[PDB]
Amino acid sequence: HMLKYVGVNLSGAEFNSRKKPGTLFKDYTYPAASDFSYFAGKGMNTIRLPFLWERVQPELNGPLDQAQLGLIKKSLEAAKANKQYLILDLHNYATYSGKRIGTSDVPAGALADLWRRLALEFKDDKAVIFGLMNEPNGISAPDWANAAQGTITAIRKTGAKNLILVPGTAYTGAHSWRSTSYGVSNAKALEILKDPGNNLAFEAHQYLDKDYSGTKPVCTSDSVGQEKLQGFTSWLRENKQKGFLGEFATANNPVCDKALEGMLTYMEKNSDVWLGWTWWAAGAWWKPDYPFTVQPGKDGSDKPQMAILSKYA
Ligand SMILES: OC[C@H]1O[C@@H](O[C@H]2[C@H](O)[C@@H](O)[C@H](O)O[C@@H]2CO)[C@H](O)[C@@H](O)[C@@H]1O
Ligand SMILES: OC[C@H]1O[C@@H](O[C@H]2[C@H](O)[C@@H](O)[C@H](O)O[C@@H]2CO)[C@H](O)[C@@H](O)[C@@H]1O
Repeated sequence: HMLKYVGVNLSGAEFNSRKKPGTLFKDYTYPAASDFSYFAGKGMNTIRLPFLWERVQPELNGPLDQAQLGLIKKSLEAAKANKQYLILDLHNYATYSGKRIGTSDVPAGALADLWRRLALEFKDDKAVIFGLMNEPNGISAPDWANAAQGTITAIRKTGAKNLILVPGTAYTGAHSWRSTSYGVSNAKALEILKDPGNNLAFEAHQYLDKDYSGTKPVCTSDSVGQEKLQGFTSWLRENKQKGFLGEFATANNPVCDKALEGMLTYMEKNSDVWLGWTWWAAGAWWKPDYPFTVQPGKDGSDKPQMAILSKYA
């Protein structure tokens, strides 16, 4: 890999998110240790690990759930054993129990408290990367930027020097990073962020279907991926920042495979600002027909997209 961090999302701990606490192995699962070694064997040195705020912190501003923390720590042991980095992805869409950050129910400070506590747990660990929030939306760019600043500040107050991945609002889409149609863009809002620890990257996501949701197994052209990354890439360069593609995916077809090669090549060519990427997704709980799975088969066989991902790892 020409990029520092390449790998996959191991999805499953965030499943059935309505269920709180939910029951391990019934409503959600953590990854098998064998998942980590499989992806390591393909050249991937980074795992993004979705998990739920509600499961790790059952009451806002309250203590962390020790069982949930233990599961995260067990995944960290597996990552370290396989010489991987682990992104702790608070996979929450700027909500807690269905209520948006910024409402009276969920003040921005509550997210800062969550991250204070996780930072205290993982500060002494070079393998751990802090993924502040999966796909904030339903909150303005300046309000989200304020929430993000509070969270960065809370992490740094603990002494933690770990890399922080900071998203924008609008589902942190790379394509829409500079859009001012509806008001202030992520680009403008996030210009004012300060990290006293100087170890930040901006997390964007990019899907290649008509509305960039990853709802359909279509890539709208064989070049749309790289095209949609350009504005964000320039913004990184303009601001002397780094970026991380926290989710992206393409379906198993010729146009999509061309688009995938194009976007991976594009990030390599622009590795001055792209720190890395994590494909969506692997994990043991996807159905056989899920168009973006790279979880190896029960037969041990590689999924179609893995042959391309492995080339860039
Ligand atoms: O229906 C299967 C499973 O889906 C889970 O949500 C998935 C969703 O299917 C996928 O489109 C999206 O990209 O990822 C999420 C997981 O983060 C859902 O959590 C489960 O309740 C459901 O059984
Ligand atoms: O990008 C993944 C994310 O997409 C969400 O859909 C958004 C889409 O990103 C955005 O470009 C479009 O304008 O609006 C839709 C929402 O209607 C999707 O809802 C998420 O589940 C998904 O993770």
